[PDB]
Amino acid sequence: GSEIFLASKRAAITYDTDPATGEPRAWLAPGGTGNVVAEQAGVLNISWIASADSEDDRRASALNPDGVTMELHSGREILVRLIRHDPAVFRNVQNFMTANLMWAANNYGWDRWTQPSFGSDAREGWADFGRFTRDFADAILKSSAQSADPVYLVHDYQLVGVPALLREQRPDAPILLFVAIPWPSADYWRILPKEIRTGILHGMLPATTIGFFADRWCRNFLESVADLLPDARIDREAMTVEWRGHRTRLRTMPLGYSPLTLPQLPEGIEEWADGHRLVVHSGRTDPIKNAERAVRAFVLAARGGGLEKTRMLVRMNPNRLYVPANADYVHRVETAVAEANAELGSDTVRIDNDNDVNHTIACFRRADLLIFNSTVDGQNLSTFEAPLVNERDADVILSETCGAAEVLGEYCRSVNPFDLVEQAEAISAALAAGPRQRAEAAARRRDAARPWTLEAWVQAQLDGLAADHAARTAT
Amino acid sequence: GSEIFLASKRAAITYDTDPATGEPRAWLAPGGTGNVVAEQAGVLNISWIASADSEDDRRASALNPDGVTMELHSGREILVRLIRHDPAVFRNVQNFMTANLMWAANNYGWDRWTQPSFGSDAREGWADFGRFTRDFADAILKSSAQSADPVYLVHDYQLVGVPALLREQRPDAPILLFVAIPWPSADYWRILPKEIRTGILHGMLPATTIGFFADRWCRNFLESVADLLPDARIDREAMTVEWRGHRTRLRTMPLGYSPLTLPQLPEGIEEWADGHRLVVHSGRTDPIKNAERAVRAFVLAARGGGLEKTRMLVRMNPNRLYVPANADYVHRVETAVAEANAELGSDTVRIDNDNDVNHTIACFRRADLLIFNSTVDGQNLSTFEAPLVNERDADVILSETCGAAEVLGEYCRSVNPFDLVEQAEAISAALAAGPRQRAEAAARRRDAARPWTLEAWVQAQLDGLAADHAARTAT
Ligand SMILES: Nc1nc2c(ncn2[C@@H]2O[C@H](COP(=O)(O)OP(=O)(O)O)[C@@H](O)[C@H]2O)c(=O)[nH]1
Ligand SMILES: Nc1nc2c(ncn2[C@@H]2O[C@H](COP(=O)(O)OP(=O)(O)O)[C@@H](O)[C@H]2O)c(=O)[nH]1
Repeated sequence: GSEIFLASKRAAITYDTDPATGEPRAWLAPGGTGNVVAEQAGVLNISWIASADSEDDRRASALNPDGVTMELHSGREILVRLIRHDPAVFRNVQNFMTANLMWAANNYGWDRWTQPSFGSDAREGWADFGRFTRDFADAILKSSAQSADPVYLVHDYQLVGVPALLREQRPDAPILLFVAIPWPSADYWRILPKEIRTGILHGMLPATTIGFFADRWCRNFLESVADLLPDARIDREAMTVEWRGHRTRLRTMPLGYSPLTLPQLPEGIEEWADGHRLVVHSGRTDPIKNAERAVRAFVLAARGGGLEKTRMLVRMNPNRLYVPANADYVHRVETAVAEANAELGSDTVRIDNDNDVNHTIACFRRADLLIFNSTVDGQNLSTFEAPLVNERDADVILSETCGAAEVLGEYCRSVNPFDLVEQAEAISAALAAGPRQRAEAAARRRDAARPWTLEAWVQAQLDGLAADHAARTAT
Repeated sequence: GSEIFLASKRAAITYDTDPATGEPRAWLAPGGTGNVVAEQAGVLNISWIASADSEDDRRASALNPDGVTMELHSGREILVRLIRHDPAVFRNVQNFMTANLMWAANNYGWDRWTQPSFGSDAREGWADFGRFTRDFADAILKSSAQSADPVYLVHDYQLVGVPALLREQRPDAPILLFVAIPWPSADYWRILPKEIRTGILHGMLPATTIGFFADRWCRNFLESVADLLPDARIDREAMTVEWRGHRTRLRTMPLGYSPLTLPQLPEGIEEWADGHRLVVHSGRTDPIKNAERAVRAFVLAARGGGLEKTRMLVRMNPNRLYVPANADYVHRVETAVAEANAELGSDTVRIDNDNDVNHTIACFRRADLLIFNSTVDGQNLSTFEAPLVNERDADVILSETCGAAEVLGEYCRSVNPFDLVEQAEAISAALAAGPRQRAEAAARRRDAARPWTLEAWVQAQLDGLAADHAARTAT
């Protein structure tokens, strides 16, 4: 049985008080990555190291600096250890990670002609990132200090610098890093200042395994390594890097949905949609989700005719609205919806901007057409969840630039997310399709989506790491 | 000797009247590509097919539809054939090629989050591009109808669709296409609508040889082909594409300068720069030339101390100001210059915006520091010309994304064009270096730049085409 040490930016703990006794309670949320790892075969025990990012987390960390054992179903347990970072460092690294810098870097947000223009802010951001990375590595190693053969799983882009620091003190350990966002083309990656574009690669390559959601991101990562590290040797076929002794395997490990996580509609929506076919676009208040272009394409489709009793819901989950790109995105979507309604008629298009998974799942079930047209997406789990819960045989329009398109693209209407005409034509054809044609397409779609579960993805990581560890050990 | 048929967007002709008789005169501008091709050893005759783009051109075409024999020095001649395109098609294709579309496609101008959004105008532009391409192909083929083994050289991005149409009529001919601008990463190239991103590749690949200025553009082109054409097989080491029976060789053929194009400064500039060191940035009114970031970087350097008797000239060559990206570039430069002067003192930074190549060479000669920091550049010939004429041992700051950096980057201060701190440090370092260090660096820089002449570049195309044609025929 393995001794697992999982590191991620957050370990979702629910903090409340008992309804009977009033005593404070802290319990791990179902479906955490730690919860799923804890259930696998060759796992003896598991520790989870994450950042404290609330007063509740901070009190929890201060009470048990070495971590608390928290219970799971089937009498299983997991040692959860929360790191209290320097608040100034932590806040800056959080700003470093948003579209103010690193989110634009990995998610294709810069035009190059006018943005970005790196100043001293980027240099201080990168220094704070180094301090933050050292926080995690020290706490991870301290938590694993007594384990003979610890297995390290590192998750979330915030932790890409961690594998190098673990490797420095644990030369022989299995280390998996999983990157859940895209990796950009080499030319775009090197937009970043020299110390960042190389320093991030120096931090990741000491992992035994680097996983992405999609082949394209593995390829882009390899091309970035070849472009920027003259000392590295990549093998595009074998998906390997050899660099300064480090032998690294890149793997594609798709994730679709969690069965557990995946009710009522939001207030006003059921009656607003009644008697209408309902186009649903859903995603975070993030520029990549592309709802502005979806609304413009819908308007272009409505001009073609055949959409007289069709409405469109833009369902948004508010997130990092303090970032100017996220707020600008919302403003741009609002402007397009306003122009859509002025041209096609009042209440043709509605934005529903609120945080509630249940409401969104209900929007998935109700949808007569689902639009997941991201400009880019590491994977996009909604495009798996939505067909699985939809019972209206809704077609799915899926951007070719989502990682999910590598798994689902043949079973959806695949589109260039920048081409309004193509997207308008896909909306029209999707809504003109007949009942039995959509039934059969949706049947094959759900069959293509169903196998890609959270537990399969965890199993893929462990199996892939064990094989890569064996390879690294013999070589 | 080969029978050459050169196709390009323009055959530069001077229309005037003889100063003694007053008779009308038309004569080829020296240094044109045709002029150079016509002097090579193995060239029996050359015809130059290009577009009519002025009323003088149009009358010239209507009076000699099958071309004018135009005399060169040493009693050589070139048959110049000008195409009268439909005025509407031509004007739209001219616009198709500006930053309104294809210039941003190949020169990295889109942020993806907010631009581009292709509408019907893109579809109409692509149709008009097809009409224009057919115009050229018919004129080229009609001009070579009596040729038993015509050799086709196709230049300028406007003509990228011409190779397929020549190959359709002339299956065994040597065809070279030379692309003088960057080729973008696969992910970026596929921003374009499906019919454009594949159709341009379909039109290019039947060439015997495709030349770019830099290895990076060849690599990106290959990755684009592999991404979009499933029946294509690329070879990154051999620089080849095999597709539908076509074997295409990709070559890097750098160009540096014409020795012929190597006076007084613009009015007021000599006095204004007297008693100061002079930083010079020079380039077209095109966003890729990056003069805004150069000015901001100069201000950062100035804040670091040491630039008290240093001034900055932003020399601009007005071009395509009717395109909103070019006008906005000028607006942003002007804004940066105004803010630089407001902070550092009146008349520290000046823009001189006019069309006068001799004034620009004069600025190159006066410069104490040269900045060619493009966001991207197919090559950039200014960065060869300027050190070759500069006699002040000026350092050169060269963006790592200019194709020229593959030849000269080791001999310049190579910088990330998006990093103001790095560029300001390079400005500071360049202006602090002593005269002996700068003098030896300039001599090595001149030596590296000197071999890359226009004539060497034409010879490289002829030599490369011949080798690739012999290889394609034997196979
Ligand atoms: N917290 C929250 N989650 C939501 C909401 N609506 C949908 N979701 C879920 O958020 C996840 C979105 O994942 P994905 O599509 O990969 O987009 P990401 O936000 O870029 O990671 C899916 O699991 C959705 O079911 C909401 O209103 N609030
Ligand atoms: N017509 C004209 N040419 C100029 C002027 N200033 C510089 N040039 C020349 O224009 C060319 C610029 O080419 P390059 O640096 O490769 O950039 P490009 O403009 O993007 O092709 C060089 O040969 C310059 O010497 C000017 O004021 N007018």
